[PDB]
Amino acid sequence: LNPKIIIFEQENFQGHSHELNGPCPNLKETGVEKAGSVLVQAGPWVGYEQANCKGEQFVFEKGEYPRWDSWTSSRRTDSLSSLRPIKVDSQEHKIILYENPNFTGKKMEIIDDDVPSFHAHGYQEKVSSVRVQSGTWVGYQYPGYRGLQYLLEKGDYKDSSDFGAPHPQVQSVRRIRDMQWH
Amino acid sequence: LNPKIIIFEQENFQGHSHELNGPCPNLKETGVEKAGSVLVQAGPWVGYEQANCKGEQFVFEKGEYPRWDSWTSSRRTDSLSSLRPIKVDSQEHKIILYENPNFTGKKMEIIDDDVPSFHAHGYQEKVSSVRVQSGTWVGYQYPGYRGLQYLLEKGDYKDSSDFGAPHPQVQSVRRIRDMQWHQRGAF
Amino acid sequence: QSLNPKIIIFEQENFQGHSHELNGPCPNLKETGVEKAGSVLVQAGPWVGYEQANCKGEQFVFEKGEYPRWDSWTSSRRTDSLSSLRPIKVDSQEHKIILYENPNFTGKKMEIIDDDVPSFHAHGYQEKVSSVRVQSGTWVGYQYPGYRGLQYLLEKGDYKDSSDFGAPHPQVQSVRRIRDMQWHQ
Amino acid sequence: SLNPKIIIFEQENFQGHSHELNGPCPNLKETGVEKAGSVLVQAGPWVGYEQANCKGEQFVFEKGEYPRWDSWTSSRRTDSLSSLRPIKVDSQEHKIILYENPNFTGKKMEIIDDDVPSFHAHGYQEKVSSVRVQSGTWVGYQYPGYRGLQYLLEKGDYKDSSDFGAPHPQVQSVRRIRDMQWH
Repeated sequence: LNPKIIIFEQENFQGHSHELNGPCPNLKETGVEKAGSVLVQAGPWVGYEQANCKGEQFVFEKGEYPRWDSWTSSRRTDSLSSLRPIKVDSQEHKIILYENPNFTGKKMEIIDDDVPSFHAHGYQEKVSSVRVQSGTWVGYQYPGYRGLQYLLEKGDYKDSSDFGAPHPQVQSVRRIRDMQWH
Repeated sequence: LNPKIIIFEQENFQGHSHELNGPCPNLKETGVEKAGSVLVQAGPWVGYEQANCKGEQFVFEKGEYPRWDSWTSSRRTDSLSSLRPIKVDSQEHKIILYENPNFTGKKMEIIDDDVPSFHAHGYQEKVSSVRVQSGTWVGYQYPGYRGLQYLLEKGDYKDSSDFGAPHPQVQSVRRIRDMQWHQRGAF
Repeated sequence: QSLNPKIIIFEQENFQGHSHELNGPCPNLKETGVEKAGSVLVQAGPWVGYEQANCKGEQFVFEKGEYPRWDSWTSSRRTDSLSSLRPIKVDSQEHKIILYENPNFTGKKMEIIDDDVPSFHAHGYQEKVSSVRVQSGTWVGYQYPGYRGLQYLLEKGDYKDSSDFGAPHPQVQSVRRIRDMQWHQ
Repeated sequence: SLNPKIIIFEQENFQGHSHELNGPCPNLKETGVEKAGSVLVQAGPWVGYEQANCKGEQFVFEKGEYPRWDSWTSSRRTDSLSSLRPIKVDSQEHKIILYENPNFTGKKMEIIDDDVPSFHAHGYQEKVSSVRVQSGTWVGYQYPGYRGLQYLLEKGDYKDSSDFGAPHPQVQSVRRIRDMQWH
């Protein structure tokens, strides 16, 4: 996707408006010097009181900033003069378990957390293929981490046999988050 | 809502079965004296190798246990002789924010976590009424906890003016989790 | 941590001048002797402040820390700045389990809050578990790491010895918390 | 740390001959291990296999005591364990360290993943003159509850308070930016 923010010259998103999809060192060249309202459609962004991204800063998040003092957190902060999108570094651990081989059918997506019961999460189907984007996981045949263990690491598993399962049945999954070396 | 567990005399949910919606001190009456498989539709439950909920214990959660050794890892466990539902103590911090007054219209559900942007959560509407089921929250007019603050505590807020907002607009909420003292007493 | 909240209002900014310690709710700071609210210093909170008396108007949440100026809690430069205060009765529930080395809740001890512990050895606890105290939550203790071995359902109460939670030998190496339930009484 | 550490014994309850392992072992009987009686994990986690060359049933060994074969498998086998290898765990974190004095000196505070609305409640009542961001995207604030001047803290080193935009070396609350709607 593309970062999207729109600054308005007046309050309550009125008057002239300018759309920004990248970094802006000087805002007077957009037709809006003293911004009155800001609509953030895809961010986040960081704004600065001076040109060329200097001075006091303020972070914009997705939402509506209808007033001139909405995004500031200190009264002595001057008007918006420069703005740029933030390249957020946020890592997560994701594993996707599919009902049919070759990553088709119904799927369940797990992010970071352990799932002791697949049935409680609304997934009562089989598990024939697994895609691990990140993290180290262990799958189990039965709820509560019972039954045969399946170490699931970063990679693709086109078939249940590819991660050691005789039949395509997985009902619980936990994540290994600790490591006493390296 | 009642708990639901089904026990079978044979593995893979075959043979005679018995459904339990409450505790059973002796599985001898249910016709399934040595359960071969167990189906947990609503739990969790805890099983016991002896009657009257004694001996080694096994925790059953929602799902399918198709073998008589599936709910345990020890090989010394005896057959299932009694079961009872677990009265789980799991607390969550819940706040509901509605679009129209009197708790109507589009609603947004927040549990435990902070939300710095209502728009990122799929809620781009106004906030005219609030229902706080549990927890201590602070609502804000603008994303990133900016603007006027509104202390949202346990109870109902039928109008925006009831939680201190003449303007029905909330875009970020954080939960107060820490507290450096303990209020003793009763009321 | 104390038995009462604690906040201090200073007449001037940066915690200078006359100070006024508050240990409870105050509906009107002015009539109590506070000439001005120059700065606010929270040592046992949190608190909520209000622009007007009777806890009305704009609200300011004060947490433990330093609020050295008016612009630290409000963007409007009013002469009142802060007219009332009261301690917040926070509703923050946690699930606490404490496992002791010796019976009757003595010896080495390890406390777990909310989260699951798949390995006691990785958490620094390599000793036996003879007594257990469940403050809140529903827990399952296992005798081996990775939630393997004999199971012990640990619920709200006290366990003086291993036999009280059905353990033949005081050995526990992993505990997980039960967080879901599909039936309501 | 540095190297993994598993120790496998011939008899149960960690009795008999002991063969230490600091890496992968395709075949346990060739390293002098007759029978896998008990397993003690001092630095892991490890993954064991019922057959050689890391094939067959899998057993996850975490730090702790595994005194009998019942602890990792329910099927009695003559050879309960044939191969062992350390797991290369993929576990990402977001750490930021804030130091009292410039150039990363004095008292310090580390924050992992979670937001901190009050440094005083966290046990840190000092100034913040230098910041080291090893991972994640953070916004530091002058006052508790994410108030006052904001400072965007990104991956890198800030040796002085002015390096992250603070003419006054004061930080009392930090939150992490977790979401992004582009790229």
